[PDB]
Amino acid sequence: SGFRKMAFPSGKVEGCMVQVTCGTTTLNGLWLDDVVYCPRHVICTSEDMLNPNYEDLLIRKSNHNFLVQAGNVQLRVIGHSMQNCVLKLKVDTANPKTPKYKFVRIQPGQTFSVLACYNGSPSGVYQCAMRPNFTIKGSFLNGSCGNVGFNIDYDCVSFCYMHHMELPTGVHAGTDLEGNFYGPFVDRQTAQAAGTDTTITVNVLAWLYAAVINGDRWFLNRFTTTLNDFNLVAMKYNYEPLTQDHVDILGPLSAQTGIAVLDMCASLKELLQNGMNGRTILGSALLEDEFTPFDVVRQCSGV
Amino acid sequence: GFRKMAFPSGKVEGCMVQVTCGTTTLNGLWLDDVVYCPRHVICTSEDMLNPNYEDLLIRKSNHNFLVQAGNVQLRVIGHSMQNCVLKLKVDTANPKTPKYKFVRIQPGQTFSVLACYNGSPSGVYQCAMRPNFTIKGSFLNGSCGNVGFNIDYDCVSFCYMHHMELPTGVHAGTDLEGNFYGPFVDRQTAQAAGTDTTITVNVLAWLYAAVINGDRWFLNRFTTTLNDFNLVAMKYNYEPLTQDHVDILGPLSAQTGIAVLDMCASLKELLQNGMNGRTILGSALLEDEFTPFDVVRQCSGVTF
Ligand SMILES: *[C@@](O)(CO)[C@H](C[C@@H]1CCNC1=O)NC(=O)[C@H](CC(C)C)NC(=O)c1cc2c(OC)cccc2[nH]1
Ligand SMILES: *[C@@](O)(CO)[C@H](C[C@@H]1CCNC1=O)NC(=O)[C@H](CC(C)C)NC(=O)c1cc2c(OC)cccc2[nH]1
Repeated sequence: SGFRKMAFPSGKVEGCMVQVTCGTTTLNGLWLDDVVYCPRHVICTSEDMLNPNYEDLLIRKSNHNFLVQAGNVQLRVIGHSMQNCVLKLKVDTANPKTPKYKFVRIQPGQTFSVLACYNGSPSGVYQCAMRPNFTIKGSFLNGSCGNVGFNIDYDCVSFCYMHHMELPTGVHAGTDLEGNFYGPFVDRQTAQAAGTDTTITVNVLAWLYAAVINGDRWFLNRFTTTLNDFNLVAMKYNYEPLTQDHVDILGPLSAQTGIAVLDMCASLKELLQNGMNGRTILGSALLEDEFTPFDVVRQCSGV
Repeated sequence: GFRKMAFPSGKVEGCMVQVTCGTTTLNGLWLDDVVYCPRHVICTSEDMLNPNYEDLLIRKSNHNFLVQAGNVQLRVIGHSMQNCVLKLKVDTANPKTPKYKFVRIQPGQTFSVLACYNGSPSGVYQCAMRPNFTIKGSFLNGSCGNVGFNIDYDCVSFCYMHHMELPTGVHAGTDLEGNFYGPFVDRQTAQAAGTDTTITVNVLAWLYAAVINGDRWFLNRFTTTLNDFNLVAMKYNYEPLTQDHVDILGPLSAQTGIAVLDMCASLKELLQNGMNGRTILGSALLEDEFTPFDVVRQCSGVTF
């Protein structure tokens, strides 16, 4: 028993982190087989970054313009291309530690692990969720561009995030490994706002189930609600609507606890309307929405 | 961004193995040519109720122990018991052994746990050792022998190996020399921990982290002595500070220019008067599982 924000083990990704430098600009890259993936703004000077014409800047670069270091070894760049906001550097050497991998595009509300890494050296690992407004609430500092987010299924690493930006509000933005931003953001040195965020309702409900599984029931009540009537109140509070698919994904948690989903929904509605008084749930004073149903089932199955 | 962060787990993943005796299986830690694991692996379920470990071990030979890295067996060639830990000498030195140390941590100290089932790592998360010598972890059946660690430079400091889940759902275990943290024993019995307290040095670290981020409404105009602060803190079920606690706050004190005892006086007012409906770092709750090193780490990007 117990419930904790948990990341996937990071070793398979650690073996792929390298450092990429062009001019006086340095960030992290991801070394898979004989290709190194990194944010394309590594080719910019401070002056270029305000309004970079990336295709124009890239064609003026030569392979020798790129310094790639994998620990204490320099990797020789023998080719370069760019796919949207991701620069791809061909090197003459295959990474022997390349895991089985895929590139995927994650959906809002799904979680992933981030390997924090600076100058190509891994520093920490933590779990994030893709927000409905396509931002991430992460812990990226200077030099964190090129950090990647991932999930691991069996032995396959599914890369879903590359880090590019910190917004003025302190949340973060980035791309998939195809170089497409999540959300309406652009890799230029400007202050950018996100759309209004919303709360990931299916994840709050999963987390309430985890709290019940771990002996926390104070927020339950004897009431039920219809799905529509729940969604009416949820939307009033800037919660995402709960779909029937979401209801279905929560089935196993409902079965384990014997609490119907719409019964939990009635609990959540009362919590939104009354607050938590001074009380906590799983040690939190706020309703947590960055655990998916799968995240909860993985830590609570059997308990 | 300020959030809980585990260390990268790869150096430890390469050291996880499975240890089985009969049908009893758990996890072990493979460093050089020795595997470390909880000694109750030698017990049947019924043996675990009231074990005499010295007697149970005399009956065991090297050939009764199955150690597997993945599906690959590592032949056991020696065995000995050290407190609550079994040490199995194996015929292969782990080529992935990192630079490592065995350390015994203080309450309040944090560490990463590599969750691991059947010798296969499944996740990593950050834990704090509570003042009552429990940890609020996430441990299912088959998690015994999971380890807790910190990584400084390229050296892994192992501090915890998992044994037990208490009735209340918190967790208990040993250091890597087999000595339990707290007054627990490795027997199949319901055991209770002392009443827990709040980790004062970590609350202070978090207040420094708030100040570093420009959130400083709670800075008051008073100071205090260490002794007067400790006596008042205990009335709020906060841990007394030690001299080591004062010392490890030093860098955060210097970074902000706020003397440690002035921060103590500020915390004391927060305890006596509450938050008055205000938050710190976006929380009405005073957080106590970030150490001074965690705050310096996750504000400066220390890598390993
Ligand atoms: C990368 O490490 C740079 O290579 C860096 C990551 C952030 C720095 C601090 N925390 C981070 O997550 N990213 C940037 O510096 C990006 C670079 C762009 C994509 C070329 N820019 C920003 O993060 C950025 C610029 C501005 C800004 O300007 C003007 C105004 C306000 C916010 C802001 N963020
Ligand atoms: C190990 O995996 C066993 O090798 C296991 C880990 C726990 C099971 C579920 N979550 C865990 O953290 N540990 C145990 O089963 C230990 C075995 C001892 C050390 C021999 N025992 C307990 O965790 C334990 C026993 C009892 C108990 O008895 C009766 C009554 C109440 C609680 C309790 N916990």
